Amino acid sequence: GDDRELAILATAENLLEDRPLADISVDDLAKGAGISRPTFYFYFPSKEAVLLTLLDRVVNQADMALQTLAENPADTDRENMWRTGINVFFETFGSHKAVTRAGQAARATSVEVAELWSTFMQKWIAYTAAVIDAERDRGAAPRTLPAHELATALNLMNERTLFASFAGEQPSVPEARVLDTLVHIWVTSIYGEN
Amino acid sequence: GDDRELAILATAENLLEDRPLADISVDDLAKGAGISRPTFYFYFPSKEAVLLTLLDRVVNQADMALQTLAENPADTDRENMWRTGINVFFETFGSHKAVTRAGQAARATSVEVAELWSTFMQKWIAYTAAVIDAERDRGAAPRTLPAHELATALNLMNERTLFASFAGEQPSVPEARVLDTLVHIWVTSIYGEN
Ligand SMILES: CCCCCCCCCCCCCCCCOC(=O)CCCCCCC
Ligand SMILES: CCCCCCCCCCCCCCCCOC(=O)CCCCCCC
Repeated sequence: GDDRELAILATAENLLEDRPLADISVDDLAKGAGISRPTFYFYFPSKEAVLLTLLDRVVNQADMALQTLAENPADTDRENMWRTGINVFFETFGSHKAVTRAGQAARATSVEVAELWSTFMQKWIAYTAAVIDAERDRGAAPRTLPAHELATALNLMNERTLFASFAGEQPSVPEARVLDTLVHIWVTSIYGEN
Repeated sequence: GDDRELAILATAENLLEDRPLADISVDDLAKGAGISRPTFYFYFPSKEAVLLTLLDRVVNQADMALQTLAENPADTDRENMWRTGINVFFETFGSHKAVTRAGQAARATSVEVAELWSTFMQKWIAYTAAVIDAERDRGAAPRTLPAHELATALNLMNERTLFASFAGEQPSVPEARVLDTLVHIWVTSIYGEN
């Protein structure tokens, strides 16, 4: 039943491009997937469950991509190392704006969404801290702020800043400038002595 | 009618300390202020309007405080200059956690709240950019990223990071460490050459 489940997912991601989940019905998702309404309930308990699955797929895709970089570094300087890591998130979520927006708006009423985001953020923060620590160990970065607290703030900045740019918020950094903006902040705060 | 209006405001801020606005009724606010329910509607059209006023008071208090610092600098180094500026927000909103939380949760359904926050953020971003520019003009800070884009990201980081700390989110920087964390990121990214 992958086809019909994927068809429900694709339909949902497509519609979420024009309106919020609240304005999307199970029938819409059903008609979109070419199945009946009761048959939808065979794959998902609710439309909120569909969005959750969508976010879970986007989140894991970014995580897997980062995992790929971890295993296969890249012959380049330290500035580029961080840029490639940040780019994983700019590109993954930037290629799924509708789901990112819907996912954010869902956090307020979905503990599933909240816990999913929280778990990976902790995961991405722990990795950033490990890289910073490794960087400090080799003598490249000065031992300034506690690595994990620095990593948390930088990660929270990206979460908020990338979202603002993807959503075209007021205020926000233009999407065409956001990667460079974040990379500079990460690089100066990680290697800066003061 | 200041007394009764202020009594409605105080009552609301007090209750918001234990539960969300949704779990607070106009009667609660009414009983809390020692007036009847219909008399409440004499000062505010709704409870959502009360929270808006509360946020507006907290936002302006921070703005006025920053304005005071602008007019009356402080004989100290550049690192301390930024710390005092950031402290205005850490202290003002940190002394009104309930209203800050409620205010954030209200943004999703209140354009009044959204526009209020947006207007001052733009204002605080413009000021940060002016200081950065002044700093660059005098030769203290290197001309790296466009000042306004750097200012936007730093401000968005504070908004997200301070909120996470005040709310005790997972993940978050402990409140007792957040000021230092942010000041370091601001200082290194503003004066850092690379
Ligand atoms: C070697 C280099 C390492 C680089 C690590 C980079 C890690 C940064 C991870 C944080 C950024 C995540 C991108 C988020 C974009 C918009 O996020 C939305 O918020 C998603 C919706 C989820 C709901 C939760 C809302 C608080
Ligand atoms: C000379 C030094 C200048 C320093 C300037 C510092 C400016 C930083 C201003 C941004 C931080 C604001 C603090 C926010 C704390 C939590 O915010 C909540 O979000 C409030 C609720 C409002 C709802 C909107 C949610 C996006």
